[PDB]
Formats: sequence, structure tokens, C-alpha cells
Amino acid sequence: HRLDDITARGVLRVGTTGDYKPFSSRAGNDFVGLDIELAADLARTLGVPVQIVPTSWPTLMKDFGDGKFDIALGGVSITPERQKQGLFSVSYLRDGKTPITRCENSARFQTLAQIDQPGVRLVVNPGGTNERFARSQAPNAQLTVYPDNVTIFDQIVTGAADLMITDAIETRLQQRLRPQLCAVHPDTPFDFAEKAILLPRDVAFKAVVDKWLQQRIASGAVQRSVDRWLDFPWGLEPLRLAIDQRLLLAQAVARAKWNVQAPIEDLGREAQVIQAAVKEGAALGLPKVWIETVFRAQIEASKTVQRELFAQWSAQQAGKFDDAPDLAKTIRPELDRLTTQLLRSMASNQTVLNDEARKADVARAMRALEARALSPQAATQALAPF
Ligand SMILES: O=C(O)[C@@H]1C[C@]2(C(=O)O)C=C[C@@H](O)[C@@H](C2)O1
Ligand SMILES: O=C(O)C(=O)Cc1ccccc1
Repeated sequence: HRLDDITARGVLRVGTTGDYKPFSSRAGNDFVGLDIELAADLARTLGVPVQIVPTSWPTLMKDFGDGKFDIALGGVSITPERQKQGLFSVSYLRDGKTPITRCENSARFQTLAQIDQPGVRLVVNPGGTNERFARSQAPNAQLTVYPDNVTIFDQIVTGAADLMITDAIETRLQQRLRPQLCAVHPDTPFDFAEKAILLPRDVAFKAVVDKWLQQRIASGAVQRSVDRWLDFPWGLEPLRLAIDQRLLLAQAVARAKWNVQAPIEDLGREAQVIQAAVKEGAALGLPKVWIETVFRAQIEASKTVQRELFAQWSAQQAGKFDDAPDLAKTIRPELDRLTTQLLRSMASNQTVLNDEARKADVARAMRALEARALSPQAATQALAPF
């Protein structure tokens, strides 16, 4: 050999699902997380760039068999099924199986006796140790199984489910991200699982990986990384997404303006925009100066997109577009919705955004905008206030 093939191809290909913070999370076309760092470190060690190849729990083992990637990670537990189709590295994290519940329900689910009752709505992700644990150790509970992380935690906050039993490190993170939730005794779990890297059936390759991984464990680098990634400002994702979507919508603004011969810059509608933003943002307890800086940057980024598209259409001598939505009617509602999302997310994240020491993490969290492909200058101006 596998090493031979990786050398000859010039890339380490790494399968991951990118929906399991803090191991592996997709921000745009970017992946970030503890397992992403590990992959990039192993690649560097092997003398090649890394390529992250997205996959999903249902196609994980198939994609692996189809040769879509060399190794797989992303908070992958050692299970017997996965063992039958490859080798695992040595484990780099031993983690507990423990509950996360609405905080007011914490005392109701501290024992497996309480949990394993006919009344209990237990949700879990499919195909791994959590589902095996739930079916085995809480069979008297009503069990539902979901492929999407967001859905499980939303279900628990919103009262559609009662608890999840999952890795302790997830309970720790989600307790922070979803303040209505509490991990239940995560340091003293019901059982343990081992996180490892899924490797091909190549004993020599495994020896190289194991040698590298054990050095990183012994040196404290893995523990250091776990701690940083658990502390990472994952709650910035809605703010990144609102910025990115607002900016991508400027393509539609530009199409509509081109058709009716409207100037790009409209300092009147700009005043209305900043004014409504300052009003709503002030009700959220955000300082007016924060708000004005951020939205002035968003408006300028938008015009930069518009001007670049007009510049292309001018040279190409483009006519009218039939794929052009109504500006005042349907685009500006969307813009207003995204403005609200951006303000609410700023408010949720105000401590992180106020901490100079976090700038590097904030950069990592926010820099991956799809809109960059559309305009690198616009992307930089949108992110400049942060
Ligand atoms: O006319 C427009 O609608 C768009 C949107 C914009 C904004 O992003 O809010 C507001 C006013 C205009 O100057 C620019 C930026 O074009
Ligand atoms: O791999 C498993 O065994 C799992 O069940 C762990 C898990 C936890 C949360 C999201 C995805 C996978």
C-alpha cells in the first residue's frame, strides 16, 4: 504494498463522513477536526499531500472496498464488521458510552435501570457501537436511528427524543454547543469504545502507521490535539454559512440588475439595511459599532461580486437572463432572513468573537467560503471584520 501505491500515486486518500465534530466536520469544501489533522500529519510523514474523500456511513465500507480511499477515519470505532474488511491502527482514543439529556432530565437518566424502560425515547446513530449498545443494554426502550448528527441533537433539545447514549467526548462538546443539554457522568461511563484508523489488509503498512501514531500518543500530541479540537469554536458554523449564502445570493442580485439596467451601488437601500441591522442587533445586545462594521463589509463584498459579474457580462456582450429572480420581491426577503441569521449567530458567538487570542481558530472556522471560488476579493472583504 500500500505504501508503494501511495508513493506512486503521490497522495494519501482518506475517507471520512465529515459530520462528527470534533473528529471530522465539513465546512464548505473544507474539512477540519482532530482526525483531519491526524490525516494531514500522517501524509506529511509519508511525503505526500493528503486528499480528504467524503463518504457516508452506508457506503463507508463499500467505498473502502471500491478503492475510493486508502484509509478511513472520523471518530471511527473498532467494530467486528469493520475488522472483517480491513485492519485497524492502534487506538488513539478510548472513550466512554454515556448519556446526554436535557439538563433538567439529568437525574432521570443516570442509571441503566432508569434508561431501559418502556417509556424512554432513545435515539442513536446507525451501524456502530452506539446502536449495538442501545439494542443490547436498553432493549425495553423505544429506539430510533438517524444518519444525521444535527437531527439527533435537535430532537433531544426540542423534546422529540429523550436522550442519546454516545461517546463521552461528543456529550462534552454537545453540552457546550447546545446549552439546554448536559452530559451525564462522562468520566464514569457504562462501557468504553476505541477510536482508530481503518487501514487496508497490509501488515507492513499497519506497522508504519502504528509507529507514527504511538510516537504522537507518547509525546502528548494526540492529547493536545483532542483538547484544542474540543475547545474549537464550532458554534461559528451558522455565522460562516450566513455570510457565505448572503454573498452567493449577490449572483442573483446581479442578474436581476443587469436586466433592468440598475446601478450596482444604491447607498439608499444600504442605509435601510444598516439601520434595520443595527436595530435588530441592538435588541440582541450587540454593540452598534460591531454591527455597522460587519454589515458595511457584507454590502461591499456583495458589490464586489456584482461588479465582477457585470465586468464579465460587459466583455462577453451578454444579453438578458431568463434565470433571473425578482429582486425586490424574492431576493431581498432572503437577504433579510440571512441578515437575521448573521446577527443571531454573532450574538451566540460574542465571547469568541471578542477574544483576540482566538483569531487563528476563528480564521480556520470561517475562511472556507464557497463564495471565494466566485470572488476571492469579495470573500476577503466579507471576512475582514472578523
Ligand atoms: O441593491 C441591492 O439589493 C444589492 C444588495 C446590497 C446588500 O447586500 O444588502 C444593498 C444595496 C446595494 O448597494 C448592493 C448591496 O446590491
Ligand atoms: O462509531 C460508532 O460506533 C459510533 O456509534 C460513534 C458515533 C457517535 C456520534 C456520531 C457518529 C458516530
